[PDB]
Amino acid sequence: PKEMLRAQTNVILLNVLKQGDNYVYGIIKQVKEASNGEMELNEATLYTIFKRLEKDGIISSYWGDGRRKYYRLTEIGHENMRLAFESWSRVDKIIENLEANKKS
Amino acid sequence: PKEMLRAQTNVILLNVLKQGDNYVYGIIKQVKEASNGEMELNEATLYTIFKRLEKDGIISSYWGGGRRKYYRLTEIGHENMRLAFESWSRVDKIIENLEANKKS
Ligand SMILES: COc1cccc2c1C(=O)c1c(O)c3c(c(O)c1C2=O)C[C@@](O)(C(C)=O)C[C@@H]3O[C@H]1C[C@H](N)[C@H](O)[C@H](C)O1
Repeated sequence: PKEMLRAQTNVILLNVLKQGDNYVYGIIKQVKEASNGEMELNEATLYTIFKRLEKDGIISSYWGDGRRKYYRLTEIGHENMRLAFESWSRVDKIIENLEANKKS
Repeated sequence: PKEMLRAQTNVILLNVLKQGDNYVYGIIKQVKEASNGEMELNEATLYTIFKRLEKDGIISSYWGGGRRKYYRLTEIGHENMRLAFESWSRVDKIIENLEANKKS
């Protein structure tokens, strides 16, 4: 489900930045390690995805020394991630009740 | 965030059918109870989603002391749920390794 890799990739990316600001080569690098080599994200997509988020104010960009472009999570970024994790937590619960309410 | 509520609703409906075949009013009830009244789905929304899923072969329908239309998860349905649940566990792990690679 190609809309789902979109989300999965977005989730992982968001988590990398919540760790701390980072640049694309560093981001692809960290992800490939944490996935023990199974996931190589492509620049075009990271550059592609990163445009949407800054467009929506979830992340912002800044140049740091040696000079590479760095990306950081904004507050609306931190907030929207919190709402995401919490809503999805309620979903976990709804589903768990369904399973439990099943056995009864 | 309406792209995420739609995604969440699809998970729940799919997980209801994974519990067992059911009709629309039956589904709304089970969801209302598992969410202690927080997620009250209306008919129209389920018909909308079920039309898409049936078109994509994820679910099918058949007739069941009153006559009800029942919906069922197809064989392809279960398989996508396994691939989905699995791809999503892989993501969880990746994120733990990112956090692990952080401290380490
Ligand atoms: C931090 O959580 C998130 C934060 C932002 C976006 C997301 C998620 C998220 O957790 C998430 C998912 O867990 C799943 C999906 C998803 O899109 C997201 C996000 O977008 C896709 C999925 O909806 C399917 C089958 O289509 C199910 C899958 O849930 C997993 C875990 C569920 N609790 C449940 O067990 C389900 C069966 O598989």
